[PDB]
Amino acid sequence: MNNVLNSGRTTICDAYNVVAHDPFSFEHKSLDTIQKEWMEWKRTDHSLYVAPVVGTVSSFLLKKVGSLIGKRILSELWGIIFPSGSTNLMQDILRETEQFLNQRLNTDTLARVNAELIGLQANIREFNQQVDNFLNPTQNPVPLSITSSVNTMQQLFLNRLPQFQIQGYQLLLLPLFAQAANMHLSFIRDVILNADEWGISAATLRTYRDYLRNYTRDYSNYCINTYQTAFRGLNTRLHDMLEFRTYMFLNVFEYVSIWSLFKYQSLMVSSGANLYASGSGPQQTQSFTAQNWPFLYSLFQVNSNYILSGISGTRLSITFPNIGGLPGSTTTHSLNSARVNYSGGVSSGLIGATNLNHNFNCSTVLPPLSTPFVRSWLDSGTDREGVATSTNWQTESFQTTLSLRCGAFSARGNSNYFPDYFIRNISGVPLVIRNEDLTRPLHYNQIRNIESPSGTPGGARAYLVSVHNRKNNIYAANENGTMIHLAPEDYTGFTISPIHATQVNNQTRTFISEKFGNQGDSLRFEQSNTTARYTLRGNGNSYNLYLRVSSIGNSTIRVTINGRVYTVSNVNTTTNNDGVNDNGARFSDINIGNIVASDNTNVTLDINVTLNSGTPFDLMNIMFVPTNLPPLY
Repeated sequence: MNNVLNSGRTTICDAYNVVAHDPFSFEHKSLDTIQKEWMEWKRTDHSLYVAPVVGTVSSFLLKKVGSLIGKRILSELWGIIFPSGSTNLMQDILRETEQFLNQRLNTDTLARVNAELIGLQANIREFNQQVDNFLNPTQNPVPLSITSSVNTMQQLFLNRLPQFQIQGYQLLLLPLFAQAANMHLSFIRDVILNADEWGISAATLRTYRDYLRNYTRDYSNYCINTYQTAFRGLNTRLHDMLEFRTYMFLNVFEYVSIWSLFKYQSLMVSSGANLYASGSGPQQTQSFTAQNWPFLYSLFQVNSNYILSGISGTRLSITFPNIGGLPGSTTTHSLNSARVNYSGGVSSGLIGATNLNHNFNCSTVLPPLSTPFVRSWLDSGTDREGVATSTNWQTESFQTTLSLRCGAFSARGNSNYFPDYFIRNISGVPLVIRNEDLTRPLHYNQIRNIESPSGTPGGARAYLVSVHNRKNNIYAANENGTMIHLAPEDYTGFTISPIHATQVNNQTRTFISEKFGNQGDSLRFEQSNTTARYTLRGNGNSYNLYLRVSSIGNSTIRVTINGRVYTVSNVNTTTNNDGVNDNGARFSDINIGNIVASDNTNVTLDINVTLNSGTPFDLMNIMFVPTNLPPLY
């Protein structure tokens, strides 16, 4: 079979109602539809005070880069972020950010920011109108002033952006700055891709190519540094730590991740960074700091390259009679143990108690790729009634594209879901994670049981985490249970997350490393001669294979595909990089060579890395680009 990759728990609903799933639903969706979905999401779902427009803009940028037709971004972008010239969406982003962070700008900055929003909107509209008017006279003369309009707009961007980086409020203004950075970088890209059409000189063109790279670097690093500084000061419960990340990833890093890809055209970003959700409620009490994060995300991405089928676990419903003279009773619905299941018979490590038999299995009854999970309920809580009757409850429930729902207990509380995002993985944590675990991050697909310290388990508790990602172009499950990537139907480029491998050796020495502007995390090889295999469903087109990597030292890359072996020696991004410092990595796009994505064929891509210097190697992105579309720089 194909996308109808099978798995299931029991609940019926027949194929004649959800038998077909579109692996390119996002790409096949119009922007208006996407905008409506985000608006509806805002109205009815658990937004994190996130302004829905951020979702529309990111989706919009993804589509511009994903299609050669997206030569001009600024005009339409302006129409989305400044609807009919209104600054209300930007004003709301700031205000919802203030509410989310519980931080407020002083009166002076507020006033200046507002004036800058008005000016930005005006200046940008003026530029686009001048361009249009020039190409099709219908107003003011505006001679060969396009180059003149470009020079003015550019300087105006440089004068305004800094106002969204005010010391004392850098994190609070980060979402706004990201939107403004979107406008400036989009502007620069427009000049480049419309150079001939706008009468741009060769000298100006060359300068703007450097602008795209240099400003992407400055803006990217600024965003990453601002967020990292704030993240290091965190000390909060899991739910809040994850939401802080989600809020910033949706408002800021989705953009940072697309900026360094503006240099490409007709490149379908098949997936981006994950969004992790955990439950709210009084039960999940452990507090975490940034030092604990590496462990947490290394755990949440276990078996990320496999196809999620469902979970098994131990749910208990105990209602002991109330004694001591009091009336009523006390009930507790809990999930004491859990384990996530995947295609190929693979499972994650146990979560919670390791000495209990599971009494239930929750999965996508139908094929896991046909009706994947998209929404989860993870909140806990306590209900009280009568005089002394109480009920402690957990949810740990999931629902598929088909309204099929399953889990430990009835759904209630906040549900976790994001438009065009699928729950591609599930994880969880026990009531208390031992410091011994927090101090030792898991390696790639490491299977380790995460249970409460002795004197706390026996029955313990399991609190699940849903992993949301846009990833959808999955042809089917490979024979080993992993993802087979589906190439675009037409001659469009596409990416493959290094995390979605068919298989990787030296797994104990290979780790997933967090990234902020890499459309997902990277794969760090710490052992020389490690090979990562990827499998994709070709479309018969030829592409130039580019590997986005970071190597603070020398390394050798050996790529085997189509019976061809490409060797790139002396790979070192210490100083020869695009300038972006992403959590220590300094990426560079290595042109491996021309490859053929054999039609209706499962093509294997083997990436072997030699760690000459002994220093780790970061495999950050795999991108196939149309051979006749070289990068802008």
